[PDB]
Amino acid sequence: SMSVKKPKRDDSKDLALCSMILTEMETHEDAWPFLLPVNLKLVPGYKKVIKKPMDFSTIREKLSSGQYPNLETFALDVRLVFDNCETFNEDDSDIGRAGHNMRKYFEKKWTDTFK
Ligand SMILES: CC(=O)NCCc1ccccc1
Repeated sequence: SMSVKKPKRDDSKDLALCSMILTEMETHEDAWPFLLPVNLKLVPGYKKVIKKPMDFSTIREKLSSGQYPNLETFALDVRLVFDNCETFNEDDSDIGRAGHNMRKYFEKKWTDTFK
């Protein structure tokens, strides 16, 4: 409340640490379905079904241009990539498996880096 503040968690390194995590996901061998936006002209039903498309290159752009107010907004966009993947792809597909693998990879890096 007014003039009563919890101790301040140090967030000064967050931008650099998120960039590092993003780099590791970009270089994962299973990253290939997620490196660029899905082509909305060539993929049947993707535009109508997937309300908020997201991919690693778009995250990298937003991160580099100060469009994430904080580390949670960044994690939300990473998770959106894999939530979109699950919605549109069968679990028993190369891309479906890639999504599950990358989500697991991300959440471990997330925990170890910030929690
Ligand atoms: C990342 C992602 O979901 N890409 C599209 C999956 C896809 C499925 C079927 C045909 C073409 C494309």
